[PDB]
Amino acid sequence: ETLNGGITDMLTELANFEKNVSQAIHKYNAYRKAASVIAKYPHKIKSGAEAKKLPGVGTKIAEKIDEFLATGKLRKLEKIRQDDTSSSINFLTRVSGIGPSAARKFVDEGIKTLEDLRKNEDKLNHHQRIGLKYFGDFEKRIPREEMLQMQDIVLNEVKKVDSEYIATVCGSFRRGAESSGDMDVLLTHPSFTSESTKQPKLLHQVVEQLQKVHFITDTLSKGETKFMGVCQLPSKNDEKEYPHRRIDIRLIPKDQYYCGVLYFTGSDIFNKNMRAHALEKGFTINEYTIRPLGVTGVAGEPLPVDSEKDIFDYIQWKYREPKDRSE
DNA sequence: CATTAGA
DNA sequence: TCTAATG
Ligand code: NA
Ligand code: NA
Repeated sequence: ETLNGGITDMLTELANFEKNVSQAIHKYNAYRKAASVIAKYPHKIKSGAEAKKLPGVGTKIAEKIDEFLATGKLRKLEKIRQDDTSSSINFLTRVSGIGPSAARKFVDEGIKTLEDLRKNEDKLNHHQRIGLKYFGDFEKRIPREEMLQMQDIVLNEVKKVDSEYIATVCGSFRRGAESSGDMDVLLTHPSFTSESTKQPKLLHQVVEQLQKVHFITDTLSKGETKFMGVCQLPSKNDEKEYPHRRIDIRLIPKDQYYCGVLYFTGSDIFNKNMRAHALEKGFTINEYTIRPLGVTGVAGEPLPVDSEKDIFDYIQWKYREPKDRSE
């Protein structure tokens, strides 16, 4: 956690560079299992060989550990951190819609900068176009203060369209967070569940509403279950407009909401830990269900859930308010 | 790990 | 169809 720091950090830098700049899934994959284990290791690694005794660590990485331990740096690291090509990939990548694949390509073509991106708006697809358009705003954190505003709006219309609609804003905003990155809304409806062959309009109806009134201003992607877009708060009485924020809505079979809701609310840890608990408690928990465990090794049988409570109950835990779903 | 664009 | 990018 801190005794192993630089090492895992150096090691993570390396991985990340392979995967992105190079097309080396493997090396990239090496660095991480490595960085995975060395971080688990309970003692101050004092040398290559020491590390080396580890699983997944070999000569490659050891050698790296020495140099790093020896001098507070790394050449390959100083070299990469320096390299424009590689620098470029890292950056181009920030653009929502641009991954590494594209980033490489853009680069090979000579698109390095934000501006170059503009001059060639044409090479970019719709997504990347919006991404490039809202680049600044995309990078800005969302104030809970605004979070509250947005949430207020979406609930309102939802209800308006159909009253049988259940929506929840999941994420850290759900967990009390002072700010959020983007907004996640989970949605379901009673008439849509595990079997009942869809009702795509169900999603659509609401997207429509939202735009109707001008909350949604762009659409990154719309499918019959998951809409991915851009939203914005009504720029009040002039002098101050809101930044364009990312928003995602997802339709869910009413019969899988809470787990899902459980799950998205997190935190990543609270999940795992809770998840790890249900195991002893004779169960299994995933993004959509909760199955009583059978002895034969495994087992099915989706238990019926009507609230976050049904879940907690099942594993005989304490209902944890989201506030404290911190871990 | 699942969904959507795209070509 | 496959392959990319988001979550
Ligand atoms: Na080894
Ligand atoms: Na990106």
